[PDB]
Amino acid sequence: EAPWPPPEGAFVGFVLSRKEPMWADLLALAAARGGRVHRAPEPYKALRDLKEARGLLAKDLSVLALREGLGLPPGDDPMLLAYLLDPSNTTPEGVARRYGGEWTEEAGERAALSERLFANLWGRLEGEERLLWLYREVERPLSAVLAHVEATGVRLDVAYLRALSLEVAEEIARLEAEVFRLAGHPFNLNSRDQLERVLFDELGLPAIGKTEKTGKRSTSAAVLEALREAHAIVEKILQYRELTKLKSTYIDPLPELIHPRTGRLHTRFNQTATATGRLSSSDPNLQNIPVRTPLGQRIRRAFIAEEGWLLVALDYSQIELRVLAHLSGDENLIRVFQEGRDIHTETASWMFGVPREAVDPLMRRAAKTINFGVLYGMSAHRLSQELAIPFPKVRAWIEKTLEEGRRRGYVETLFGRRRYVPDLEARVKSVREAAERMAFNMPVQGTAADLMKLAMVKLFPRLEEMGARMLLQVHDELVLEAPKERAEAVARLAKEVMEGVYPLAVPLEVEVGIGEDWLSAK
DNA sequence: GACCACGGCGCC
DNA sequence: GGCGCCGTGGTC
Ligand SMILES: Nc1nc(O)c([C@H]2C[C@H](O)[C@@H](COP(=O)(O)OP(=O)(O)OP(=O)(O)O)O2)cc1N(O)O
Ligand SMILES: [Mg+2]
Ligand SMILES: [Mg+2]
Repeated sequence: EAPWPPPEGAFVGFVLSRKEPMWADLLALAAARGGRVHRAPEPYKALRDLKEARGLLAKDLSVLALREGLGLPPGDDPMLLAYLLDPSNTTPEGVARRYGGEWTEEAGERAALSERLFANLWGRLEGEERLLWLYREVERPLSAVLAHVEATGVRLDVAYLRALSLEVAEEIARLEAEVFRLAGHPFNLNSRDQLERVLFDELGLPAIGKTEKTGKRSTSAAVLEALREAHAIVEKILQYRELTKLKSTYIDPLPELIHPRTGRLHTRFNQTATATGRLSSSDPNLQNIPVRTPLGQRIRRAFIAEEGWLLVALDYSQIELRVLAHLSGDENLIRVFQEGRDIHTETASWMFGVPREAVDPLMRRAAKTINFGVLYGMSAHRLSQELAIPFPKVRAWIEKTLEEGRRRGYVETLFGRRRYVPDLEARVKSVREAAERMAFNMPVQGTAADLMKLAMVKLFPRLEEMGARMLLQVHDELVLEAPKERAEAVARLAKEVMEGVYPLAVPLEVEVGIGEDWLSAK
């Protein structure tokens, strides 16, 4: 136990008042390096002395430092080491629980824990050349990028959504008071259980499905879809569900999350939260903003650009199909993208009996579910009742992947990111085949996730040069903010960085759009 | 108050 | 296939 400050290169531990770094109060700050722990008398002032956030959850402390106008980049983070060893290492509780430590709530102990866990995990990673490359060239630099992204935030049209809330509210009351009419009485329409009784016991409607854990009669949209004119109350419920979902999740909560000092909405990009290597967004999740329905697009317009700036949206086209062509090597699927063909449009045109010309974007979005559904083990049964109906060596790669997965316990992406799928030899078929679907999907979704992470690493410092910002990542999409006078060049540059991030056997192409709001930018 | 399981559902 | 957040119903 030594006096503050710590020497250069120590591991940091910190305690927040809450999980969100942009809203957190730094309750404590400590450091550790070689037999001693440096606890800070005043955590906020002690931030100015660190050159780097090195330790567990490094990005979170860096985001809080950017909130205070401090350039404190995140460095080594044992969480990132463990996540690359096994993507089920998602929390500091589990990592310490598994590699020799205990995740307490004292800054000093967290600094010493970060020191012990780094030495241990870094030891496990010796000889893992491809995972060390993913750590040095992707994940660790990415944590720095995501640090500035989270601290930047996005502009939100608050007064607009407040006005939209009143309009959506009264349209809800209409659908409700109606549902109560056909029901003959009032009840909590939000109550999943009360609805079941009204539908299947009082109205005697046929129960088409059962819930997973409690065996109750389901009221999901898919079930009600088959009842939407066996009775009229069903159609109103679906429209009621859609409205309350968007109002309670987006319209009302988001306006209340504008940050005092920045005046913008801030999310968190979790780097060790998925089994495939994707990022996740939380508090709030900005990777699930509505876009499907008209009302959803109304909400999407609330995401606007700063005055004098324009949003730039970039999105890889048919990304996982292009990745699939490279992973399998299918000459056909490879040649498909060499002719500039679009599978989502070709599938969407059989679905709706419409030529490729008049294929709207709502029926091609439906083709993605079909194409990617069919691709990853979709049963012939479920395909029937949603689109309303009664590539040779892809399979070769699937089996090669599953066989190798069974032999070594893990599948891997193009760059070597691993996911462990132990149930590939389970004796219960359903458990085995579910694991199989998880298994051969990971290399396709993870490679696409790798390319995107790697693109962000290469693009971000270029954006700093041009005075542009990186606002959001949506799996295979980037939302940037650039000054109006530079938006066009920024769009052309980012388009170029993303398409040539890591050449594949098929060209990567990116659709790009510019607009004052998120909807006009796509 | 907190946390939880569940059904349900928004997006990729 | 991969996520996170919703209200409800529930416990502590
Ligand atoms: N149901 C889905 N299932 C998936 O697995 C994806 C994965 C695979 C896909 O390539 C990737 C990015 O999604 P998207 O950008 O929306 O789809 P794509 O990149 O292939 O086609 P794009 O219109 O941009 O040319 O997420 C998406 C959907 N959407 O329903 O969406
Ligand atoms: Mg795409
Ligand atoms: Mg996309």
